[PDB]
Order: sequence, then structure tokens, then C-alpha cells
Amino acid sequence: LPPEVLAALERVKARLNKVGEELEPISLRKAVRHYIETPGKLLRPLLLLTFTYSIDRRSIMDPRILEAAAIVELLHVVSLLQDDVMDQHDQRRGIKTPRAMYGDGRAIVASDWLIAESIKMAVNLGADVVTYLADVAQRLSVGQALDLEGERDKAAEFKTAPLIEAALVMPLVILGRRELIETAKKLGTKLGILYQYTKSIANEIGRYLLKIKEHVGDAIAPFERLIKYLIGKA
Amino acid sequence: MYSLPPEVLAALERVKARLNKVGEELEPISLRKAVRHYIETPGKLLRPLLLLTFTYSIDRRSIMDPRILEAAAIVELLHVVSLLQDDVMDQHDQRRGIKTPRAMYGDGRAIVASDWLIAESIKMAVNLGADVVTYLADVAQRLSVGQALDLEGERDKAAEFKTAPLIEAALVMPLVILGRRELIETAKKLGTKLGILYQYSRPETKSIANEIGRYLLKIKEHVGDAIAPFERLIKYLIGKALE
Ligand SMILES: C/C=C(\C)CC/C=C(\C)CC/C=C(\C)CCC=C(C)C
Repeated sequence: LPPEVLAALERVKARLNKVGEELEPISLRKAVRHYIETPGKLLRPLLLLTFTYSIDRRSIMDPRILEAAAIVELLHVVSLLQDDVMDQHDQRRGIKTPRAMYGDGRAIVASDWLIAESIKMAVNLGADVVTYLADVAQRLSVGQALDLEGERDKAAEFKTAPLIEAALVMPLVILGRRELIETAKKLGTKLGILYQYTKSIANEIGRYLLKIKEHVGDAIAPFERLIKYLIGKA
Repeated sequence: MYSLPPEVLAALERVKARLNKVGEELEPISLRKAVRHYIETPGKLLRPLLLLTFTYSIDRRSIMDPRILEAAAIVELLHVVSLLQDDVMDQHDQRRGIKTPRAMYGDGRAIVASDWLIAESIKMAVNLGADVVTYLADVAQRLSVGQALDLEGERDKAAEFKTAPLIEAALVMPLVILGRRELIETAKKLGTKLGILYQYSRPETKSIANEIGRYLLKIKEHVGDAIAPFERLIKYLIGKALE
């Protein structure tokens, strides 16, 4: 990716590394930080920073944009911790989970602590951002309930897609480019459904990328590559 | 029982009505049932009662303010979130002769329901301003730390973080909303002690009731006899704790 995005991503990583740094008791801090400290892909923050750079290169190092990327990664951590408890997971890709190592109680309380932290950070981004994240959370909750209730098809859109779309929507709300929201939402949702795993899914994504390109033009390159590259995997 | 103003009881009915709207048409059904369980089998509505009674004593006209009614409902929702999660952590299959949501649907739904409620409360708090939102998130983190200390076998340090933070928010929210910051410090002390005392439902217990009396006295010096219904309520809660 572009050097500027990589640099942004480093600030985000440094910001995430401070979360819970002095949290007490220690059992809570470890449960909170496990998924911050274990090596991850940082898909969501990356999608957000690259989408920003593509739409407004100037705003890449904007403090609100960096904080938003951190927020979306913290909400992803909350989802991991909760899924571990829902599904009683002992491992997540070869690595023992917080619930396995520290109990379900600590895992739950750490997700609560992180939701509050996410909210504290979101407040600075304004009321529209806070309300939107809360709507996102209610969609994820509904999806989990739908899955527990035996409706994998109805739960597909609400299962993990909301965070991916939030990665694309937050920068739009923050920067004021509301005209791209409806498409960014649509794309994020398709990207999300694809992620859980099918030919025309990477086709629509192609179209929505098209519409977006008709708005920002070629400045969309970096983001198109990432999507396309992410597209190739599937 | 309750010797409180009919205006406070009336406000409480409107809070009950607002709470009855929460998650009304929510799907799926198991989510709706888990979410509304502790709202339909209602408790003593102590947290909303404290907020409303305190508001009435500081500013009587504000008991009809939509923001105050919303704040009362939010404090009850967070209490409901705490019940749902506590059911799961302590494995309660019944909570006062009634099957708990975790027992009926499994731990997953209780947790998810709590998640939906946290989100719903944030949505409601946004309408009350950034300070309310920030404050509630700080309350949430304290509750978290409190519960962690518990699980950690640290009842000592857990005393003030486990439930007190919500009792405190019942008194501090209305002050923030009405911009009466001068009383916040005392409201926090008072609320924290009331919460510590109310945790159980002896030597120290009276030392605590004495401290509360002094915080009440400080509020009285500030608002005069208008504080009387709140004072009766605190003395009543103190009473049962000492019974
Ligand atoms: C027994 C008590 C426990 C387990 C703590 C429950 C945690 C609660 C009730 C707080 C949930 C609220 C948040 C995580 C964020 C709330 C912030 C706003 C509504 C602005």
C-alpha cells in the first residue's frame, strides 16, 4: 500500500497499544488486551484508512480518522470476545482464547469495558457517529440471535458485515461526504458476506467500486487494489 | 412503604410506560423475550425512583422534563443489563422465583440481549448530550472493574464498583442534565455510600448511615426543605438496610 497509509496504520497500532495499559485488576487487563496484543490482520482499520486516503488524501492523518480506525478495531475485539463466549470457543486459529484462559466472566466484563472505551472515544466524533455505532451494535446482536435461533440465511447480513461497513461509513460521516454512504454501505455489506466464507458477489462489489470511482475518480486506486486483492482471495 | 409525592409516583408511571416500549417489535422472538424479561417482571424501580425523587427535590418542575424521564429509563435499562450478565456469570436459573433468560435460552441469548440493551441505552443517552454519554461510559467501566474484582475474589475493593456506580448515576445524571454541577461531588459520595450500604439487601453500617446523614445535611443547606421527600426515601432505604 501507499506509504502514507502504512504510516497512518502505525499511529493506529500505537494508539491501540495504549488501551487498557494500566487497567486493574490484571486479570481484566489481560482479557481486554489479548486480541489487541496478538498479531492480527487489522482488516477493518486498514479498510478505513485506505478508503479515507482514496477519498481525501489530506484527511489520512486527521485525528478523528485515526481514532475512528482504532474504534472499529476495538469493536471487532468486542465481537471476538463475545463470540468466544457465545460459542464456547477454546481456541481461535490455534491460539487459546481469553475465555479459555481466564473464564467467561472475565471475557464478558472485558467486552463491556471495551464497549465503554469505544463509546468514550466515539463521543469526540459527534452524535451521528455515536448513534451509528450503536445501530451497528444492535445489528450484530440481532444477527447472533438469529443464528442461535436457526436462521443462517437471515443472519448472514447482520453477522459480521456491520463492522466492515462501519469501516467504510465512519470516514464518510466524519468528513461529510454523505453522498457516498448508500454505496459504501452496499459495498461493505457485500464485502462482509463474502468474508464469512459467490461469483456475482465479487461482481456487484465490482459495480459499487465503479459507482464510487465515478465519484472520486482514480484517486480510488489504492482502495480498489485492496478490494480487488481481497477479492482475489475468494 | 413509600411516602412520596404523587408527582413523583406519576413520573414513575410515565417511566414504566416508556420502558414498556423498549424492544416492542424486536425480532427474533427469543431476543425480544430475553431483552424484555426484566422489564415486564419489573423490580422495585429503585434506581428510577431515586433519580425522580432527587430531581423533584432539587427542581420540582423538571420532573416532567422529557430528558429526566429518559434518564430514569436509561438507569433502569443498565440495571437490567447488569441482571442479565450477572445471571450468566453467577449461573442463576431463577431470579426471585422466576426463570432467568439464561435458563430459558442459554447464555448466548442473555449476553446478546444485554448487548442490545447497552446499545439501546447509548442511543437514548445521545439525546441527553455528550457529558451524559461520557459519564455513563465511565459508570460502565467502573461496573466492569467491580465485577472483575469480584471474580478475582476481591470483595473488599469490589464493594464500591459492583453496584454503587448505578445508584450514583441515578443522582448524578439529573444534575448533569439540569446543569447543577455544584451538587455533583456530594451526590457521588452519597450515592456511592448508599450503594455500598444497599449492596447487602453492622458496626460499619451505622458509620455509613452517619456519613449519609452528613451528605443529606449538605444538600439540605443548599436546597432547603424541598429536600424532604428525597430525605424520607434515603432514610427509608437506610432503615431497611438496618433492619
Ligand atoms: C453485575 C454488573 C455487571 C456485570 C456490569 C454490567 C455493565 C453495565 C450495566 C454497563 C453496560 C454499558 C456499557 C458497556 C456502555 C454504556 C454507556 C452509555 C449508555 C453511554
